[PDB]
Amino acid sequence: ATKVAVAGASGYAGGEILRLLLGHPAYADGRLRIGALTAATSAGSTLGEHHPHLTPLAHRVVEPTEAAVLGGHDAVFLALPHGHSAVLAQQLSPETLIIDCGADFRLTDAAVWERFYGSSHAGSWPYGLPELPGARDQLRGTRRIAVPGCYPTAALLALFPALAADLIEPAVTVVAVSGTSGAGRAATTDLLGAEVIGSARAYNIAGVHRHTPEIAQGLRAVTDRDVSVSFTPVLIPASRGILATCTARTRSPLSQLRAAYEKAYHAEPFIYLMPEGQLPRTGAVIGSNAAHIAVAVDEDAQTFVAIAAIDNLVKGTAGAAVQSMNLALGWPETDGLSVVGVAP
Amino acid sequence: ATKVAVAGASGYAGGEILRLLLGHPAYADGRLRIGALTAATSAGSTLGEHHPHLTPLAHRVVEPTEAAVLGGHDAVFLALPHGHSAVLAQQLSPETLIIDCGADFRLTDAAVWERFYGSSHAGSWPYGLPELPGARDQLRGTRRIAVPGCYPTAALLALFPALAADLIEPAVTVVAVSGTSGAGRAATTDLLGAEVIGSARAYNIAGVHRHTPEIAQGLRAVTDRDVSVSFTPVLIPASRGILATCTARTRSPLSQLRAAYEKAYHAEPFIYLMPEGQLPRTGAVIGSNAAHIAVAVDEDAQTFVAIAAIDNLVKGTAGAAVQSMNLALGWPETDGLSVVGVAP
Amino acid sequence: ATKVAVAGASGYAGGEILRLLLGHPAYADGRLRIGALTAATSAGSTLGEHHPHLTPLAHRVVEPTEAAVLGGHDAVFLALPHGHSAVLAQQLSPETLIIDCGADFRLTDAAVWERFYGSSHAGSWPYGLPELPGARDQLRGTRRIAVPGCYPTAALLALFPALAADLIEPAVTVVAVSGTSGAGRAATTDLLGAEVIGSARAYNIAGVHRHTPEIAQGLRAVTDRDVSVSFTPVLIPASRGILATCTARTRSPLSQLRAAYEKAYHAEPFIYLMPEGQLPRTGAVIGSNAAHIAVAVDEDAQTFVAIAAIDNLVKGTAGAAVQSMNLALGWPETDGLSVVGVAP
Amino acid sequence: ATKVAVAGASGYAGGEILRLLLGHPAYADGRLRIGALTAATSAGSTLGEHHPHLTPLAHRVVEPTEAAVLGGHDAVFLALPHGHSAVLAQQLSPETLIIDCGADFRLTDAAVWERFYGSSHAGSWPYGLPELPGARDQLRGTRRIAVPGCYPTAALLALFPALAADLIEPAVTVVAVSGTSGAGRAATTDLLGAEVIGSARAYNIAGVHRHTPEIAQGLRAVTDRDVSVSFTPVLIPASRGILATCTARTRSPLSQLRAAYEKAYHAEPFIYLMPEGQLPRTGAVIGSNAAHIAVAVDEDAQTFVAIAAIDNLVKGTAGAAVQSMNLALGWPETDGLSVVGVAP
Repeated sequence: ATKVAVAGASGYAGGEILRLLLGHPAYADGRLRIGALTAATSAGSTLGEHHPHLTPLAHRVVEPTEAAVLGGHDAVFLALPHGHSAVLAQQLSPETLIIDCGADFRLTDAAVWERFYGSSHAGSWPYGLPELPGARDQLRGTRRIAVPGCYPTAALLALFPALAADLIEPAVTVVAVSGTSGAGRAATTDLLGAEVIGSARAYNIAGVHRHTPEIAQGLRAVTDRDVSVSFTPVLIPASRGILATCTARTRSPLSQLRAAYEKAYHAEPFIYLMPEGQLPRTGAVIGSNAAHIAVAVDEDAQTFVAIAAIDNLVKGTAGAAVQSMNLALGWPETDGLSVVGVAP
Repeated sequence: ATKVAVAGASGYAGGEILRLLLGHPAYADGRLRIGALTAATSAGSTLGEHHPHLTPLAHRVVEPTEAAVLGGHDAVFLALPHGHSAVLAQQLSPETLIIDCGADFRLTDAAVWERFYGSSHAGSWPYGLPELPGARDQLRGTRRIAVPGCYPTAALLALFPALAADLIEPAVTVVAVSGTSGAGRAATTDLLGAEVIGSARAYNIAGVHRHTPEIAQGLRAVTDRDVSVSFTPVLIPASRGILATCTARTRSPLSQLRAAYEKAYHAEPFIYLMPEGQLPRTGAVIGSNAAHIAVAVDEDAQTFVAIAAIDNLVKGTAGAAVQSMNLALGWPETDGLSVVGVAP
Repeated sequence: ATKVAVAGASGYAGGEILRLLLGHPAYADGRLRIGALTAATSAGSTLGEHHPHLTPLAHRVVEPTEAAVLGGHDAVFLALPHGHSAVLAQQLSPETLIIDCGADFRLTDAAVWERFYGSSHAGSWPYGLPELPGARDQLRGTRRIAVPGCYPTAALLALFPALAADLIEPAVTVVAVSGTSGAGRAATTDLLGAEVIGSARAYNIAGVHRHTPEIAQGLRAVTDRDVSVSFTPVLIPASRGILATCTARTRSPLSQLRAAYEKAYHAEPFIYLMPEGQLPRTGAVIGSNAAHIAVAVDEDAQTFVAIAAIDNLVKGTAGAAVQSMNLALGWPETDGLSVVGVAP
Repeated sequence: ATKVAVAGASGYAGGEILRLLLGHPAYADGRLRIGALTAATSAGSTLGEHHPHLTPLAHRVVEPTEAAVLGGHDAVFLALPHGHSAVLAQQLSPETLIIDCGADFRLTDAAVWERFYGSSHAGSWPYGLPELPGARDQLRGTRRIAVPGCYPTAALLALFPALAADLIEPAVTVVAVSGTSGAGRAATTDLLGAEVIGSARAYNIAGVHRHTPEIAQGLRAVTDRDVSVSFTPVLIPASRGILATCTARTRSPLSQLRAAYEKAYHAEPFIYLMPEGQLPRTGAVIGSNAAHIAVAVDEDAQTFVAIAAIDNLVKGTAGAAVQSMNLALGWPETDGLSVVGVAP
């Protein structure tokens, strides 16, 4: 069987990975085993003190996050979306399947990495967004997966079919609202319930957010032109969900743009192109690995508009990780991953 | 094979029954098939216009709620929690498994029914709360199920073990907070988002809420003493969840009360007795069919305190319906029903 | 002395006008008196049944919305943001100060009106956004006020200074999140608490939202260039608030753009330019008549970014109405209107 | 003029005190001056970095919380609801007006204090709940005010008129829901937005919550009998508000109970007894100093039911502090304190 460890098990991404593994058919039939669950602090505590929703695992004792603890597993999830896991990954075998939820292996330009993260570039691993052109090929049987950021997932699914078909200009604007679990479980005044409830705020604006070059990198991969990205994230009083509104100038008719999205996504199990007249809502995808997408043309403004809704913790993080895990191990890509949201 | 219809498919309960059926192992292996989906209005619309989270069924055309449309189905969910379905159930073929989410077949006292509902009592069907003493045996192979109300589910699970052991006085007090989906999908000013967000309110207080006699009935089934129930429901700004705080005067040691909960729930997969020092939270059970329960004694006030958390749409409605359906059809009781919540 | 009537008193805008009037210094000293409160339904009910927060007026009996009831008032608020009040305004005595919260008198182009609203253009009244160039002078002593829409208020405050200085291109993009009270108090499934809580959705996208031409009109007033507007509104799980993210292509230094904002807003008491390194939040302006604004430049994307936060019911509706009323009556513009939000 | 200092200015209670002082008529006419604003950490920061809603004070520099800094003021608010301010208060003159939002001077029984707080009893000051029998007398011209806890305020306003008239039994049950600002601004995993949003949980149950003896003390003051209190607090996804549901057995008719509440509250400016048929909602009192109260009798359960809604930060904390300040200084009790909530 495949023995899986989860480093960063007490955080939100780690808890969501474990929820999905508990429901995975390979866990049910014994082909997947949940092994070491580790954290940087609170080793010796039980998982129930961190994730009371995961009652089948409530008695598991959290262990320290160390290469020795993570060795001896066939697959290791590094469930630190805001952490830097290059040092730990360098201690693990190339034949161990490593799935990093953090950013350390996402970027392919060392100069861009140094500017936005202020450290030496660790390299790049196959990007865990199987729906991007060419990405599924790179993931099949890989032993290394860099899971995408949550905002780039929504923006790239909204924009890449139009840009790959050369139907929009390569200067794009993205304004995305997100629930607060995407900021992680570290306690901060600005993430307190009293602060977030009843309020919305943009943050890290005008190109300083580290997901900006990640969006640019994904879009540059489908075009020959210089790509520019205006990316604004907005925190809203929800625990989960990302609704990305993405725009770009266009000279193309809506019929041609719609056909490009139908062609890109008609056989993609997790991407749902809304019927004409319907628009995405994050409530409809919560708990699911689905992305709901709609496209339109603002004739007066000569502007293409694409809306994408995902669950930031599933298709934006842990669901992408499990989906890519399935591809890496040769299991059905959809195993353990529902398209049905938990609404209302 | 069992072909299932859902009447009132466009409401919250009907949408949640459909979510559970889509994830049910008998659906995946072909033994359970989803047939007619009906509503009293909007016949001719598609299901995706009502329940965008249910994308596998998005193209289904909603049909009128009529006996003729519901014929040819082995099981019919009357997913009208606030409706009166005695007239429609009388029109179906009597061999159908009829599962009523509403109240018409819950109560066993005709004078109590007439006082609270203003009509002639129709009778009673096996009560779909399998964990109550004697209930599971009435559900095995039944062709009739009366799904419990959502508040009585939480209150009865919280209180019945202590009362059955005669360890608390039979005058109980229940104050239960509920998310707003329990009030149904009918549009009213008082249920609008702007009104509910940022606000809490008790309603139908001092014994006028129709779940008061339902709680009393379930408790009277476990004791010979005269039972009284003070029940206050409180709407809070959440979409789902019920947290019931239940009290009664006691002079019994806490250890004896805990022993009663252990005897009732040690072999019940959907009831989780919290570890010492932990308390339930509705966010830990959302999406699951579980009830998380904790008990304590206030020695200064000589008061027993029981806290129960459920998802009002799962263990309080649709999950109870599906759990009881499994018993009716001879399928594993837990099929299609998870104990793991979708948190945060 | 000014006796004021409020037509549509039972809606959200009417309730907020009444809250501001009750706190207005002219109400406390006797110069402003609150007269008839009317609605199209529920005549004969009391105001407390509709607006329990307005306890000083709880005993007032709601009257029918009819010209005869509205006679004898020096000022009449037509507090119907989603209504068409041209017919009723024609029935009032022409010397009345008429303050329309709806759209009928906002637009200045008859062909644009007919395209977006499907009817004959009625004309235009002085636009109740005193901070726009030229607007305050049209409001002094007016007997007619067209209150701006809530989204245009935020977008115009965010963008007009940069465009007036010719420092950004005239093709602007606006993505604005809004709490649900902006959609009005009419009960619809899509506005129910269970639906809105935990969810975000864009709506009326790609130029079909009727505030698109209103934003374009306000911007065309400050430039000779051809203006285009891509406007996307997004409903989020809050009762109040609008956060507008506004963008346009620029090659101008940030210091010059900041100078334009300083020139426009240095003497405007309701406009707060954030200190360097701070960004607006809708929770900081709730209950106040203030707009908090920040600007920045994304040099990599050659994009200007302006963020504006307002309370949609105060500076976006009722506070704009009262601010303009003060100008109409010759009272201090700030009377009754606070710059301090109710946070958290 | 009266020079006022606020110790704990960067917390929620301190910010709310300052919001009320900014709107106080004595601040407008110069009779009240806002002096030193202090905090235990972050001295040297500006108030705008902690309370962006308080823009008139945004440039004030936070000073260290020291007796020397607080000396030289005529009145000092100790805005530490969860802190222990006896050591600081002992350094200030008996003629300085000290208003303590914390608990150190609330209790009149040293043995009860030691059991619940684990420290030596500091003494007792006049209790800042002017509506309690005899309390207004004690506050007039005092130089010392112990502001009540937020939950006791709601419970005592709900229960004292019935108990003082000997119309209910002295064993009471209180289940109160509260928004998260009552837990204070200290960053904690369990107070994170992602945790609190979409969830409810009881905490500190079965008599361990320190407000239990505070409720008992207030009730014992109006009766000759042994009082017992079962108090359960429940955290809900709101930033503000307390809805207390309070029950007790009774032999009295509703007409007699209603008359007792009409007599107690008919001349109380901040206490609104709901008209028959209406029930309190916390949304209707947010931002106001009002309490909305309803009473009823559950005939079948022989139980009196009282519901009270307050804003936990205003009538539950800072509004009580300002109301008591007015009484201490001989100013109109209602100065600076609205009864009109900010709804929706």
